[PDB]
Formats: sequence, structure tokens, C-alpha cells
Amino acid sequence: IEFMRILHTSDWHLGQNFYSKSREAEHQAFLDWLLETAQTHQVDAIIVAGDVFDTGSPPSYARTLYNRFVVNLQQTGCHLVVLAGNHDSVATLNESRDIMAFLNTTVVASAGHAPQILPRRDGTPGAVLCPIPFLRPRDIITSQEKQQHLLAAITDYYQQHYADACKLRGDQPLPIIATGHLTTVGASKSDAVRDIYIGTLDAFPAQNFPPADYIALGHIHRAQIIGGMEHVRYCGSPIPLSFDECGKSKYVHLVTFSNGKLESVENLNVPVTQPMAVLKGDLASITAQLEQQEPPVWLDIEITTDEYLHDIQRKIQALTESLPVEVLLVRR
Ligand SMILES: [Mn+2]
Ligand SMILES: [Mn+2]
Repeated sequence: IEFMRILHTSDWHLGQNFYSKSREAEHQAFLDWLLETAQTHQVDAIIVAGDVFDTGSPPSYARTLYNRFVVNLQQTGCHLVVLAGNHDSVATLNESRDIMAFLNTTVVASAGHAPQILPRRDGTPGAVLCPIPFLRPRDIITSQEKQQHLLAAITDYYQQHYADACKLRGDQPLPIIATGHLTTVGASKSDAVRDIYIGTLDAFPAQNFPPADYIALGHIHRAQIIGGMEHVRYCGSPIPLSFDECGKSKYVHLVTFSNGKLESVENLNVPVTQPMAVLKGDLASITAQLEQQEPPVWLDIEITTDEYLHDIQRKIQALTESLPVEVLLVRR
């Protein structure tokens, strides 16, 4: 009879420089849709599980997108939790941490944040959240197998915070939600997913996560269930961040809890607003493929080599001209 609904998204990479193209229009459309979605489903909180910005120094238009989203979300009463990813700067996200607190927004950039009660819209306790961002090794490692040390450090961190969450919850029939931003064992990755913990942790075994009712992860751009556990998920990025993800569905998760436990995870399709395409073949294959839309499709021309990589450039740069589309990548 008591519900708690959250939206799980991650890997926005606001401000991404995509082959000299801006993603501002796509991100604007996405954030607008996310606002509408929060209202349609009467969502209590949105959790952004890391990699808010593509870099530690986002351009003004990206900072503006982020700020305006948080402001517009105030018309809903929905709470916002923003976690840092490995792409984010901790100092950059912390610039606005205390300001955001006046706008029903909890910015968690560094390790060590205590578990906190997420309210329902009506103010009453809805869930206990363990707000865990990308964990910088320096912030969790004790006293300097370095591989084994980091895995144990992360595992212990989750155990300590899960224990605190259980204590904070007390007797209340509340779900516990934990977040994270890392790569799990078995995860399927994309080109735009940068290696983390390089040399210190190949991947995190999801069996080491504490038994939260939901684990909202970011870092991996393709939505997927982890370790065969429906309650442990990557939502994936909301727009395609590399050509290898185009054509594939983009999601945010609607996660509903009932009487203190996970009830359902629904996959909400994020509308795709910028057409993209990857071509593979020969000059004639591509010429056939290049057949015949207001926003012009962005192209990646890939194949086996024809002749000098520089010569192929001018070849394709001639085959593409006066056409209703653009051409961003050309490899071999
Ligand atoms: Mn990312
Ligand atoms: Mn990441």
C-alpha cells in the first residue's frame, strides 16, 4: 500500500565533444523528456549514477543544462540525487553541492557520505539510500596484491554503508537502495566506456555487493542485468555516446518498491532525437548504402582498407558531397 518510485539513469556525459559535434540538443530533449517522465510516473526521486559531465571542466552550455534541469525538476517535488562518476571532477560537482541542497538535490561526489532517508513526495520516509559515487582509490584505500586490496576496500566500504543503512532504517519497512559507478565482472562494455582502476581492479564481482533491495549502477553504457540479479542493474547512457551504441535502445529505469521491497523494474525508452549510422563495405557498397529527415544523420564510415588511409579520406570526402547528412568518423 506504500509505494516508492525512483528513476535510475547515469552516464549523461553532458558537454561531450563528439567528433566536433555538440550533444546539447539531444541532452536538452532528453532532460525535457526526463522531466515529463518524472511527472507521468509520479516519481519520488531520480538517481543519476555517475558521469554527469564528460569532463571536469564542462562548457557553460553543459553547466546550464544541468542547472536548468535541477530548477525545472522543482515543479515536480521529485528529489534528485547526483553522484560523481570517474569522468566527473569532485571539485566541480562540489561547487554547487550546498546550493543544490536548497533545491531538493543531493550532490554526492566523494566517498564517505552517510546513508540517507529518501522521502516520498509527501515528505515521509520512502527509502534508505546509500549514496555511493565512483570511489577513488585514494579515498578508500588503507595505508597503501594491490589488486586484492582495492577489491577488499570496495567490498568493505559497501558492507559498512549497508550496515549503517540498516541501522538508520531501524524497524521501518523501507527498501534499501545502494548505488555505484564501476565495472562489474561479466559486464558488456562499449567503446566509450573508459577503463577504470587501471592495474588495480579488472572488474568488481557483483556477488560482493550487499543485499540492498536495488543496486543502481552507472559507468557501463548498455543497460543490462548484472550477475543474473534483476535488482542489480546498469541503466546505460540515455543518448548514444559512441557509434557502436547507435541503433540500440536507450533506457532509464522506473523502479518501484512496495511494502519495503522491490516490486518492479520497468525499462523506459528514451526517444532518440539525432539519427546516427555506421556504414561498412566498399565504395560501391557505401554508395548504395548512402541512399535516402530534418535532423541530418551522423555517419561513421568503417570497413576493410581500400588503399592509403589518407587516400580513402579524399575518396569518401568526394563520394559524400551535397548530400543531406554529415560524416564524422572514417576508419579501417
Ligand atoms: Mn560514462
Ligand atoms: Mn564512467
